[PDB]
Amino acid sequence: ADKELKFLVVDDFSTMRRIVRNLLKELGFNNVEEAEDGVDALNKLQAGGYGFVISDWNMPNMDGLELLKTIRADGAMSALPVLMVTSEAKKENIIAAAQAGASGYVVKPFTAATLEEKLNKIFEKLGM
Ligand code: BEF
Ligand code: BEF
Ligand SMILES: [Mn+2]
Ligand SMILES: [Mn+2]
Repeated sequence: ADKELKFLVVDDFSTMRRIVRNLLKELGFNNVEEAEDGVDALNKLQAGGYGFVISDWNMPNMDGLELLKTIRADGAMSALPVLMVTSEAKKENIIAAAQAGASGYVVKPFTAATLEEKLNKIFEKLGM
């Protein structure tokens, strides 16, 4: 994928954002911004430029399922890749997110290999 692709990484806790930012760096993506909830995220996204979203689920103000839904229902960003990265591991949660249009779904805790594999699966599916 284009190493200039701009990422938005969303989670209400810094620890996970920091893990993801560093992994993306390892992979060669340095264009990376962070948000703390779904509202914060939409704000940054509306500022334009983003090519990929990685997002947590449980967050105040707007959770990640709502953020995913919002993104997919906006005409300007409806096809934006959205990778869920979350502690929610129940099959019903995965169904809900998949049905809502998730590009992928990774369960915390995750290894560096898992994140890289799931990211690449999305690249390949979208011809990126
Ligand atoms: F807070 Be997340 F859903 F792990
Ligand atoms: F927008 Be969803 F994928 F129906
Ligand atoms: Mn924090
Ligand atoms: Mn959270």
